[PDB]
Formats: sequence, structure tokens, C-alpha cells
Amino acid sequence: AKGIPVLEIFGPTIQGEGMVIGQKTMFVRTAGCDYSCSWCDSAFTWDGSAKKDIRWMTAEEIFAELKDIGGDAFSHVTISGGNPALLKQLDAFIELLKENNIRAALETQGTVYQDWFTLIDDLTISPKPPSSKMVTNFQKLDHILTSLQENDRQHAVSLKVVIFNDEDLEFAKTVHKRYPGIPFYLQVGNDDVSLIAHLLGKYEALVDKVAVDAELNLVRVLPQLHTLLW
Amino acid sequence: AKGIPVLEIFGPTIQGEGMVIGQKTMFVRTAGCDYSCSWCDSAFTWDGSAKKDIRWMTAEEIFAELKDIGGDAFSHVTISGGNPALLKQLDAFIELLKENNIRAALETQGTVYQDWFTLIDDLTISPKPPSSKMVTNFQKLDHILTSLQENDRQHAVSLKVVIFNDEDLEFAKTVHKRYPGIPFYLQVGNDDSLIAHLLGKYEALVDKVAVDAELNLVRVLPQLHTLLWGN
Ligand code: MET
Ligand code: SF4
Ligand code: SF4
Repeated sequence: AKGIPVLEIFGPTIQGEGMVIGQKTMFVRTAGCDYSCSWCDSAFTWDGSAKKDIRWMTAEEIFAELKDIGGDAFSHVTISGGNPALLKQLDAFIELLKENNIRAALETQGTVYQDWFTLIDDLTISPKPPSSKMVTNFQKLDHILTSLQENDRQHAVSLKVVIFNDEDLEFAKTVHKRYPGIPFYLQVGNDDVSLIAHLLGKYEALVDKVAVDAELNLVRVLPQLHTLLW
Repeated sequence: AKGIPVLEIFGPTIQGEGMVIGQKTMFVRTAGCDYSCSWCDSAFTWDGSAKKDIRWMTAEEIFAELKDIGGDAFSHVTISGGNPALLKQLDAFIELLKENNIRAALETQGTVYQDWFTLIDDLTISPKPPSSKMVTNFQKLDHILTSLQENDRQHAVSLKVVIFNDEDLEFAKTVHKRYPGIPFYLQVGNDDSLIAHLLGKYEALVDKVAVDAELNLVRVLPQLHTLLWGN
């Protein structure tokens, strides 16, 4: 259990949200989360239901399976969870992706810092809104973004906040106004219920609210391309 | 100086494609295109259908109307056409946007180069595929990207090639392999329900790139503005 807890490896596919939306990438979803958000779409990563399905793999084993699935049709890998920032062992895998000249992306809610953050080309910090029933530690969020700006990583970091209600939108203003020099992405909240027409109505409704708000000018409102496709 | 040929000024809205998709911005559409692409969705910018509807405004007049439409709910302006690169007069309007601390974006096919290219925060070079029946001058395209990489503007330039068939996809490989360092974008072409048809075209384009080894550092995106409001 000294390796990397891997849950699923699939691709190539398109990143459907965030800073690198549309990027063709391979996904390596790891296990473990320090959050228990109310609308966690990947609860199996932390509730223990997929504990038996965990495959503790080394860095070279993950890369070998990435080549058996993606072949040579990928140059970008996305690590997700869960909260992959909880795993310090990922440093060996992120370093392995760099040796093979492969760009790496990762999303974390911003509760724990790792030294290998400086190696991520597309680092997404995603603070969770109050609708998740999670308390946001802005002190730890400050330390992470400050450490990234000191290590000359501003070009690789973005902020993404999912919006389910008007209270989440006010939370996004607090995060955006606190870190003005960081690209800010607003994502539409998904409520599992022709859901494609229901989602474009939710996306357009969020765009209309941001269009009239003067405090959310340097933001990017995006939907989830994956849920619209599949 | 000289007035800027403006066709329409609206916003705030979101950018629906490419380098800064989803970015809230104000659109300032200029007139004049040195191309005549067969599927030009903005034919009125160059065919001469709306010569009377052109307002030759100065840099201060355009910025004044931007504040009347969007007020303080915008910090990003996108210049579209047409081919705004044919207008040297835009240097005054872009400098005015930088003075007011406003980011600027522009998309051009990449024929003519201007000095104010170094002032664009989100510059998109969009070479046209063979389906446009246009001839791509790669010798003239190399000059633009070389000038940007010399003026330390590689962090603000991207390539975007719209795809309608398999022949356009092979043209995107030639452009992507010719400029590896520049971020590359693939966009779905619209035949012009429309929404359910474009998703099938976007899904089909994703499946083709998913098994392609030459188009790896590529972002495949549709037209978001068409999926919400259509034509
Ligand atoms: C759909 S990928 C993201 C899943 C989950 N919201 C996370 O933070 O990892
Ligand atoms: S951070 Fe993501 S994976 Fe973790 S509980 Fe929240 S939604 Fe689920
Ligand atoms: S370059 Fe763009 S605006 Fe100009 S003719 Fe071609 S499609 Fe139309």
C-alpha cells in the first residue's frame, strides 16, 4: 500500500470543464477525499464502497496501462479523484509524465499543498461552495495560492467554482475578489434528474446573472461538455 | 489617424469558441475581409450588403458606446469581423482599452500583420481550411507567428482551425505540426434541430481525434454561442 491508489483509467477523452476545457486527455482517477460534499458525483472515491476496486500501482505501472489504452493518441494526462493532493506519492508519477514529455493536469479543492504542484501544467483549484455543506478554509487556500505565486506558477493555476444557487454565486465573488490575478471559472451545478435542454437552460440562466454583475467581469462561465455529449 | 469601420456593438455576452471560451466580453464587430470563404457566417462584413450600415467611429466613440451598453459589467473586449487585421486604425482603440485596464481579444485568419498584435491579450490566428475554397499562404503565416514569438507574445497567441470534413482535419495537422509550441484548437463547422445536429458533429470530431496520434496537444471545442441562441 506504498504505491498510488488507482480506481479507474480511461481515455482518450475531452476535458469538459475548467481551464483546459476540450483538451484531449487521459484520466487517472485516484481514491481518497478529505471532503464529503453533499452532491459528490464520485462518492465511491472516499466512502469505502470501492475499497476492493482500489489498485495500488506504481508510477510506471500507471503509465504502462495508459499506453495500453491510449496508445500514442495522447500527450496530456489528467489526475482526478477524490482529492489527489492528499497523495504525496503522485510526485513519482508526475515526474514520470514529464520525463516522457506529457503535460499533466489536476484538480483539487485546495485543502492540502504538495511539492509536486509546481510540476502540474494545468492546476485547477476548486473551492467548494456552501451548497456542498463543506467549510472552506481560506487560511489554507491563501497558503496554497501564495506558494504557487512564489514558485512562478501563476501561468498554470486557475480557480473554478461550481454554482448551484445564488448563495454559491456570492461565494464565488468572495473567492474571485480575494485572488484577482488568478483566472476564475464559473461552472454550472448539475442536479441528477431531455436533460440536455434542462442543462442549457441552467447554463444560460447563470450567464445572464454574471452578465449584469460588475464584480464578475474577468470570469469565464462554462458548462459541462461531457454531460451534454454522453 | 482614421475612423474604424464598426458594424455592431453589443454585450455583455460570452465568447463561444476557442482560446477564451466562456469569457464574458463586449463584442465590437468591424467590417472588411480579405477572404471570401464559402461558409462565411458573417458575409455582410465584406460582401458589401451593409455598406450603408457602417459607422466610421474613432477610438473614443467606440469606447463611449461600450460604456453605454455594458456599463461597468465588463472588463474584456473582443474584436471580430471580417478581418480586423486589415485595419491599422485599431491601434488607437486597443491602446485606449489598455489605458482603461481592459483586456482585448481578436481573431484573424493570419494574412496581414500589424504592430498592435503585441497589445492583444487573447490573439487567435485562425487559418482557413480547404473547405473555405481559400488558399492559405503559409509563407505569410510564418511571418506573423515569428513576429509574435520574437516580441514575447507566445503566451497570448493560439491557433484555431474549423473542421467540416476529413480534408479540413488533415489541413489542421499540417498547421499543428508546423507550429508545435503554439496552443492548437479544433472547432466544429456549422452547416447553417440545429442543436442536436451540432453535438453529433462535435461528438464525431472528438472520436476522430481520439484515435489520432498527430493531434494530441489539441483542444476540441464546439460553438457555445450557437448551442444557446442558434443563428
Ligand atoms: C467529474 S470530475 C470531478 C469530480 C469531483 N467534483 C472532484 O472534485 O474530483
Ligand atoms: S471534493 Fe469532489 S470528490 Fe471530494 S467530496 Fe467534493 S465533489 Fe466529491
Ligand atoms: S475569414 Fe472568417 S469572416 Fe472572413 S470570409 Fe472567412 S469565415 Fe468569413
